[PDB]
Amino acid sequence: MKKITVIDSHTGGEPTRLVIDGFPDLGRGSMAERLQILEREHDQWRRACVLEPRGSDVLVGALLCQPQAGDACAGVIFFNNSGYLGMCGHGTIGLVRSLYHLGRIDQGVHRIETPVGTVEATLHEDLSVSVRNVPAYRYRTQVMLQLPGHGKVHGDIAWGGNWFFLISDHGQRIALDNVEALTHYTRDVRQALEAAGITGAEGGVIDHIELFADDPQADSRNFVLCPGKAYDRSPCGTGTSAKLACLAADGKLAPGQAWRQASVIGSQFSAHYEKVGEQLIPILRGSAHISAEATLLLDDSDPFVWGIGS
Amino acid sequence: MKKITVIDSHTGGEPTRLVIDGFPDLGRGSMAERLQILEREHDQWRRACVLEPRGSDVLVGALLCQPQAGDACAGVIFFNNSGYLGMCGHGTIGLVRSLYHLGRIDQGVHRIETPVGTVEATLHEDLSVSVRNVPAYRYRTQVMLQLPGHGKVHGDIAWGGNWFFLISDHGQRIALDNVEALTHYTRDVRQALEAAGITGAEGGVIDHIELFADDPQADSRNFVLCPGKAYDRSPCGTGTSAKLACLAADGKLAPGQAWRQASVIGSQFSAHYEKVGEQLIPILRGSAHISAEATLLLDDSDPFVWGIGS
Ligand SMILES: O=C(O)[C@@H]1C[C@@H](O)CN1
Ligand SMILES: O=C(O)[C@@H]1C[C@@H](O)CN1
Ligand code: NA
Ligand code: NA
Repeated sequence: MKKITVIDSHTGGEPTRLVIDGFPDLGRGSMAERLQILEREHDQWRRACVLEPRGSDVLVGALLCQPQAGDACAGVIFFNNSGYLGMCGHGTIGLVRSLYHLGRIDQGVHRIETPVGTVEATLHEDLSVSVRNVPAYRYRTQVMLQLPGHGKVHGDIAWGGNWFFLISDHGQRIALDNVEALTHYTRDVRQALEAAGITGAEGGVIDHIELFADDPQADSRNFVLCPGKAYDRSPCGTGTSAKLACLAADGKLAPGQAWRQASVIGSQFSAHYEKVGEQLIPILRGSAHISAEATLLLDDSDPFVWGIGS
Repeated sequence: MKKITVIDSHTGGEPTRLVIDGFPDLGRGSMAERLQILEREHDQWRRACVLEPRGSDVLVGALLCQPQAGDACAGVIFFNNSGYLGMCGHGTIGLVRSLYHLGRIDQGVHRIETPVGTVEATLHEDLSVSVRNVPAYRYRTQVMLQLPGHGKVHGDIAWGGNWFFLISDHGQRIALDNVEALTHYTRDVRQALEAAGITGAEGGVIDHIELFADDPQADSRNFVLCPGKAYDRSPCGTGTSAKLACLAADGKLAPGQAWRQASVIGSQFSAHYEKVGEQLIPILRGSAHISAEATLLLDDSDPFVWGIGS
């Protein structure tokens, strides 16, 4: 009956469902203001779009919006199985590659509005996309955490467009064949954070957990638990952004130096940061590929028209 | 680049991806013969169609085929994240509802060829579908199984279009909020069957495990572990077929008597059986709803064009 028109893509294995038509009107405010309206009045639509049966727990959605600023090519709101994101590095790369597929933009530099500020994406001749993210920073370093299964760990708390807890001394094996244990470990970590009342700046909920390890073919490999407990198949743009701020603050990466980040499934991003005054600006480069052109159909007779689950 | 045209639907929450164009030609043999060719020569296409990133571990695929018999409206081969199915009740309901969506059939009686025999589907005025399945039977009864860490259990081995092990005395709580434990439990059951060399007839691999429990609004509620370790969101057509055979053999359900089966997520099928000779014929009725019209796009520059995973 009701139709939602989408372009599905993935960035290093992590899917983006770009909604290009069919969602409710959210007005003409900022992306942040539109997010509030989307969540308050139309959250069932998020659930229809990305939850089973028409989506999956893994899926991240991106609502295409007309931006406020005249020099912006687009605005976007990102969401997942549990709620709403801030920025989304993999999804921005997906958005830009999808706009190109639609013939709406060409190669070159594009400004994209998001609920956490405007980012600048460059669509290259090889169709990869560089994202100049919002500023990233470390809020707290080596925060101690007691994990009943494993004992103490230390993690950094940092902002890369979403809030992250970053751990290196976890002692877990990071590989696709181990995502079940990795998922349980990171869930135990988030539980420990909540118990100890640990947050980011201004009580920011730390809803992403990332583990880092050495890799024979990159600078690092990671595992990232997302807010709704799915893992990120990509190297995580905002998560890697947070990582750059931590490396920089520890004296381990200077402006302009390349950092290659592999994901739990082996996909890679390249990144570096620039300094503009006091601010650290992460720049991520990766590729998205188109997965499908789809029209979701919302049957009013379907008991699960607005999604399965709690 | 390459395109696969599909109709996505779901039956009681269990998704079916009906491929209506784009797969390789499999010749003009029986559905069983075409299955052999699909698997040996083109298994990468199953993977692109149903695995991440373009699919999901939950997804069951159905390749629409031209049938051999002039009185048949269609042939089908069903597949999932691990390999190939025999019959598929939820998928047959999805197929028939999808054919109606495409305007290719109207209400009435339709014969569908599958790798395990021809089934008869009736599309009703309310758009629900009754499936007269292939004959079902119980092979062995109350087979004792030792479960390390759980206890010992007893199960029936029965054929309902696929091979099932059916357990009542498992002591597990069947509900959507417990699928993690239920998945681990049923995985342990399959491991135990393999350890003991327990099979169906002619060494048939028992690749579906189902647990049954009482339900305040149905005759029973089940949890079904499918061959690739995902659970069936639906009451499971072939699994419920096998259940009818066991109930009949135990003197607990007579021909023509209704049996209401609820799934782990609360969706329901009604079923009964008829007798033709020694043969027990399961008849399942349920509804599918269309989820999406999609064109999957297979980019040759995509490293995961043929799917992620082992
Ligand atoms: O690439 C990113 O930034 C996002 C964050 C995750 O929630 C999903 N991937
Ligand atoms: O309904 C059925 O018969 C099938 C069996 C499972 O593999 C998936 N659903
Ligand atoms: Na390395
Ligand atoms: Na009951």
